[PDB]
Amino acid sequence: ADLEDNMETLNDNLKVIEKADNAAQVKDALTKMRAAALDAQKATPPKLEDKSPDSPEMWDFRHGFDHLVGHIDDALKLANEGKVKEAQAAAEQLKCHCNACHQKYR
Ligand code: HEC
Ligand SMILES: [Ca+2]
Ligand SMILES: [Fe+3]
Repeated sequence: ADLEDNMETLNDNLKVIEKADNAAQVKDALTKMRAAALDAQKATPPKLEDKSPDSPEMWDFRHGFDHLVGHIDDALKLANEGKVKEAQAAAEQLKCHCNACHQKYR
């Protein structure tokens, strides 16, 4: 529901994907990461809570989720075709995009 909830949904299911035994389990966690990322996209981070919603930082925030969802969708294609290792490495690519948004706005 709130930005913290979604942030932990991303964090949790990253672990699920790391520990998964097949690609369908990976696809499961990713689908939950997809929904958590779009929810997060709608929130206003406390760091930016004093900024215009039309401000360059507010669009940067939202566009980081666009890029994160784009990674998830490309990991899903792999996951849906049974390549568990490829899809798990796909998800590991996400981490640098997590961290990059954190540096600015966490
Ligand atoms: C901005 C475009 C983000 C991206 C992409 C990701 N995260 Fe994030 N995260 C972001 C903010 C602005 C915050 C602070 C929220 C607040 O209420 O102060 C966070 C915080 C987290 C946390 C822990 C903090 C908490 O409230 O529990 C975690 C565990 C976390 N974020 C995880 C995470 C992961 C794994 C991501 C990549 C899949 C990721 N985040 C992306 C902003 C953004
Ligand atoms: Ca793509
Ligand atoms: Fe990228």
